[PDB]
Amino acid sequence: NWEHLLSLKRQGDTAKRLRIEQLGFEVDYDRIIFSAPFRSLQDKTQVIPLSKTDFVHTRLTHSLEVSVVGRSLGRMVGKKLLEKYPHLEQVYGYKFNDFGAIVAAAALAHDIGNPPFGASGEKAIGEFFKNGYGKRYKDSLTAKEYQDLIKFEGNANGFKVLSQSKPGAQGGLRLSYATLGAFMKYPKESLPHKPSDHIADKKYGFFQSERALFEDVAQELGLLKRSTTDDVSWSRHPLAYLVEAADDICYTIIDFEDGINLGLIPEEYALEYMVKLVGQTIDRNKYNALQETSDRVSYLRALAIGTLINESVDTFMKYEEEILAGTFDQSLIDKSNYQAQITDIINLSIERIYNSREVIEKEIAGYEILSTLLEARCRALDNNDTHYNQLIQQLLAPEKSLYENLIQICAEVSTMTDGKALRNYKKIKGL
Amino acid sequence: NWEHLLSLKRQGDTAKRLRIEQLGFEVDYDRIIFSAPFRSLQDKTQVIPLSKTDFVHTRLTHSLEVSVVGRSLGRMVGKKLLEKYPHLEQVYGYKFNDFGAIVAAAALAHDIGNPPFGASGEKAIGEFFKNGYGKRYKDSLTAKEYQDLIKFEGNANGFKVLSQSKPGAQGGLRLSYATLGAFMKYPKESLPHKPSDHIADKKYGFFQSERALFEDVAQELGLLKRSTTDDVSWSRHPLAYLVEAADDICYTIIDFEDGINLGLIPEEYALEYMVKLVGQTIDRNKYNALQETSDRVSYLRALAIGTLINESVDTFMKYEEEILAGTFDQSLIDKSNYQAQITDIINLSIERIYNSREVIEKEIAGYEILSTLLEARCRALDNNDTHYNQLIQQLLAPEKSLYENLIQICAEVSTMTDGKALRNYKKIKGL
Ligand SMILES: Nc1nc2c(ncn2[C@H]2C[C@H](O)[C@@H](COP(=O)(O)OP(=O)(O)OP(=O)(O)O)O2)c(=O)[nH]1
Ligand SMILES: Nc1nc2c(ncn2[C@H]2C[C@H](O)[C@@H](COP(=O)(O)OP(=O)(O)OP(=O)(O)O)O2)c(=O)[nH]1
Ligand SMILES: [Mg+2]
Ligand SMILES: [Mg+2]
Ligand SMILES: [Mg+2]
Ligand SMILES: [Mg+2]
Ligand SMILES: [Mg+2]
Ligand SMILES: [Mg+2]
Repeated sequence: NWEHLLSLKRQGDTAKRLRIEQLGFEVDYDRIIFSAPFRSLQDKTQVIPLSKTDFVHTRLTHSLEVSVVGRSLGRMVGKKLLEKYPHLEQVYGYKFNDFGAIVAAAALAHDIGNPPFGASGEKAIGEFFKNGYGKRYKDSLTAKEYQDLIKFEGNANGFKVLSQSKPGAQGGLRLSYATLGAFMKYPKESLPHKPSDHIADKKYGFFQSERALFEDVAQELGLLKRSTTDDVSWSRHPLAYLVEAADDICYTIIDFEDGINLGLIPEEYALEYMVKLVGQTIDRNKYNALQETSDRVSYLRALAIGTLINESVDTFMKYEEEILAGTFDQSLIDKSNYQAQITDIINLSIERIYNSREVIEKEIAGYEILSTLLEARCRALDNNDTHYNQLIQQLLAPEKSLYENLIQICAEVSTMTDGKALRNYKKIKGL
Repeated sequence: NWEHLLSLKRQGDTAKRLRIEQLGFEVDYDRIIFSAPFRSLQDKTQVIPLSKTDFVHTRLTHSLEVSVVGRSLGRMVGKKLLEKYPHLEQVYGYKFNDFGAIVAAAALAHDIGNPPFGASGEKAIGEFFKNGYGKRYKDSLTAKEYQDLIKFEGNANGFKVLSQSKPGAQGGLRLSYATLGAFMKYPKESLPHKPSDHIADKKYGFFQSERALFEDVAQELGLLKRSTTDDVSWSRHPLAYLVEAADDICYTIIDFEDGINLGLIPEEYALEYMVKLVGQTIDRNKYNALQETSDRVSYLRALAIGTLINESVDTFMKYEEEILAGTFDQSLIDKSNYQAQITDIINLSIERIYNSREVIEKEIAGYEILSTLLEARCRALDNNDTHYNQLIQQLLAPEKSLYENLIQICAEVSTMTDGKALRNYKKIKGL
């Protein structure tokens, strides 16, 4: 039921907010814009670590583009939905801008829990507990708590950052429940690991300490259970599909364009792989009148994004009933007519950009930096009577369980930028 | 007349676009988001040069906050305007979201022409032509062209960046005429210098090479002339007042908060100067329950921004007829009840932040960097037969008049970030 999916509740509320008596979905955008975690995204790795103030993307600019594309997708889907179910507007009072606001707010914050150095950073944080110092804690934690530690993802960290309670400020940013539902793409815990081939089962979305919180949200939105066991799991919110589609479109096209502009990909491929996407709307005279690679690739990027957005809207509207029922098992991008072109673009990006020498060098350095910082924090946690551990506490982190302390350490390491992490690493070693 | 101020025309159009047959004001936001000049704002100075990846603001985050505040102001003012003039909605078909879109798009791009190192950078570029090498060109240029060169501001550079014609792409970003009108705050040329004490006469808004372009815009929007001479000048677009109010509110409050968080201002002042702004809505229990300086200053900042936004809307609605007629001479912030508090905050910021030792060091370095780069470009321009000048052209800038070439050099220097400028300066000197 769509009347329960578009909820306006906030954490710690007793009177039900109504749409007629209102806007809730724009304050979420404003609150995310003005927060420190969002501001820390300006110097976090998207693909190339330590961007050197070049023209390449960071996490912040990527999130902004995903937000624009998500607003467009949400507006179109909301128009079609309001056409399909008239009573959503004539009784409850929902307009087609609310869907755009929800998807834009969710897409702006979709990537906020990521640590420095990107995917390699998450792998390093996991390997620290798996085959490093943190291994010593394995006997002192529940299997669900250990699987949280050794398979750390930014998806759970983002939910925690968004919904963190502190003395005097309950609920953290206190976003609406619809935004939280559209933000979550893996509504399950860390065990069991990969129970099936469903798209919503690749990873997990919340930690144990936050688990209870999500239950509340999942009760309010009327999500559909899938547990059939002692481990909880729910079905996806329908707008989470749109969030994922926007994320995928943006990074797939922009990575290719950035690689072309950097000199790692020849310009010819730009027309070898993209023409079928842009052939139906390209103006040949305008394309031929341009005189630099940047203009041509920008033109192609704009046309491709438009085409993919339209196709995604059509695909979503086709399989709406299955998504509402919970039986859909793929993403909207896998039901597309240009899957071969996307696959070729991704494979070329993997061969040329992800495995380039400079990228590998930066990832190797990031492994060492993260391991050193985590080991210092953990050793200061174990013994708190020495002078050195007091100094470490004063520099890095100015009544809890062991699991809560370890989660706090992981969270505090992941709020740093690449530059701050490198500077702290050099300071620890006195260089 | 408001029907002519909200124009949807784009550069190179022959058929008049109508509001009923439509959205135009959102494509402007999307186009600015995806452009390279907007992306270069992530590493440009707001107050503290070479931010060192800290929590302090850059140009990009400042522009985002100004955009949010501008959207709020525009929505409120548009609601009241549509209440005052019913025919704006029942015949033409304008909704209260269009004003918000126009003000948000104008506020997002309000600061895009700024050079590296902020105000000191503009002063250095001017001093280069005034008392440096570029002085040699004084005899070869018209007085209006020389006053453009020696009083370079980012306001004219931003208009040029927004409306730059290139082979195969006429009109640059091709934004709507309403957005261009709301973006311009000084609709006049560089001579005469400060003819009066009007707020719209402190600086100039367009260069000579772009002058003709603005005339077209000023013809379409029905702006009111003020020349009475051979030098053209027009009255302000009414929404430019809202853009300026949002810019002022944001930087005035956030500079204070950032100085407090950095350790340059004691926390006590935070309540000595802000209470009258926040005393009517502050919750004392919530304020006392917080346990860190960051939370308290963030709470105070939010409350102050809300109060100032409401007061600005009231002030604008009071003096609407004078603004439409063109007789208003001050900003909306000078007709406020909290002018003494704002003045005290600004004076404290000047004493403590602008004149701190680190800031002065960075500005002094930026002077040398900009002078070196400009001199190299100009010398390569003068003689183009030497091997060294060919190398300089190949490194820095891979049929025009002298004035056009000098303007192009100034523009190409101002597109660089602080890091890129420093790296190029070191490369020129071989360090
Ligand atoms: N350097 C590097 N970048 C990678 C690698 N794998 C992926 N990336 C980049 C490509 C994209 O810019 C970005 C994708 O991350 P996102 O968090 O946006 O989504 P992703 O689909 O990877 O995962 P998620 O939805 O979070 O489970 O990461 C890799 O092995 N190395
Ligand atoms: N470091 C430093 N920063 C300054 C100085 N004067 C102003 N600022 C900073 C304070 C604000 O963050 C920012 C204001 O620049 P904006 O371009 O936003 O507007 P402003 O009113 O200065 O001028 P405009 O409207 O462009 O004529 O510049 C100065 O002397 N030194
Ligand atoms: Mg992600
Ligand atoms: Mg993904
Ligand atoms: Mg992403
Ligand atoms: Mg400015
Ligand atoms: Mg100003
Ligand atoms: Mg500004």
